[PDB]
Amino acid sequence: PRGSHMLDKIVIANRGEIALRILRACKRLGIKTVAVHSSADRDLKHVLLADETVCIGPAPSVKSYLNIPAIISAAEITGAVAIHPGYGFLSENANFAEQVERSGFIFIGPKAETIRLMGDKVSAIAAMKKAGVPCVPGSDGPLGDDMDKNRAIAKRIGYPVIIKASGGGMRVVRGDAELAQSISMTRAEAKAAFSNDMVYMEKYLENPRHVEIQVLADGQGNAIYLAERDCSMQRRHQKVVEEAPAPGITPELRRYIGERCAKACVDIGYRGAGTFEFLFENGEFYFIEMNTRIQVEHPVTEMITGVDLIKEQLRIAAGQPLSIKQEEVHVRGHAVECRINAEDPNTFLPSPGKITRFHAPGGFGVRWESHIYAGYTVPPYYDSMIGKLICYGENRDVAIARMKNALQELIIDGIKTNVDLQIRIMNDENFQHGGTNIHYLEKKLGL
Repeated sequence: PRGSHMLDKIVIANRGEIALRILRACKRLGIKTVAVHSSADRDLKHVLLADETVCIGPAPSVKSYLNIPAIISAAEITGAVAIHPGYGFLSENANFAEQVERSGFIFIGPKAETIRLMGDKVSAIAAMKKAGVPCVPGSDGPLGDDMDKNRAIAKRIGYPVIIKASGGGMRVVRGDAELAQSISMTRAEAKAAFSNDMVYMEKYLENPRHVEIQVLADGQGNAIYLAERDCSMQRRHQKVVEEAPAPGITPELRRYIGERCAKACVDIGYRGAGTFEFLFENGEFYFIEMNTRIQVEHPVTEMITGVDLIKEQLRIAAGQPLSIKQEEVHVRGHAVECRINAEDPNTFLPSPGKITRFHAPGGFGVRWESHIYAGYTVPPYYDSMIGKLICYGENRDVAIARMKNALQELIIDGIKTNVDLQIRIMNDENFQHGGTNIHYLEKKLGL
């Protein structure tokens, strides 16, 4: 008897900690699960737990996890009625979403168009300006040689400003007195750089913070924002720590930025979960991008607000308008997340191999999200992330206090881990204070 709850069976088109995370949501709602794997992830936790499994190609992701037709066929042969992309991989690949629906399957996620829309870095900027989402003030197109208006623009943006090459990989100006020469000095550097003279300008965010807002939208006119997170602790581009709610955000400001994202979702016709990423400097938000999918650090939200986001995606993809409304969403306590990498906390590059001994942390407020275990062999291919350690507190202090101690309990031998590092971040006098910038980590370390 098919559908004693619509989406009977689901392909989890992903791997690692997210796959397992999703599986756990399905199993607990009585959805049969169908895990798609490769022969590197033959012995993954989520795979050993699934109701069915299917091998879809060799180790490399391009041949396995990026294999659109290999996934759809798996859906096809198991009587699956829906596919969960997770994050990264095809989650924001519009072509993939299309072929799944085209192939008669529900894609737990947004429409193929909205993925393109928010994937085109200009389309998204456009659509956000219209929706009224605050963005980086800019010249809105290249700079003339009319030094009257290049001054007119800078003044309208508020110094400092940054001159930027269009085919480049850039100069800060702290006032009128140095604008003409600088525009010029940037031209020179650009002329040589990629053969292009052309440059533009936009406001300079000197010490900004990465703040991001999690939304849900049913496609049917309803969208709620679920607080926000602070993700400023970053190594190269990689997010290292993620707290929520973001310290020193007055509810007046939270309510402000959230409501805007909500509207934007409605205006853009959003469907599913997704994240709005901003810079935040001097009490102002500047939109960087929206990740069209579920977010990695989604759990910190979970902890504070209660709500099951994975559980809520399923509910929308079934075609039900959001069970929740903002007036019900509530921030309670604090939550901090530390990413765990099969890495070396010095020469920062993956450290695959067998985990000879593993012990996970426990107790009140500690949550561990991981597909690893004693005996597990982290492969060389896929991403370096092996777990997420999320600690919950009644406040930021008690949370930070828990994590510091969860991290010691944690045991992973046989590979190097970023734990020694996570311990010295949680043990940072300033991180304790709160409010540190998107540069603070690289300054504490090398780079």
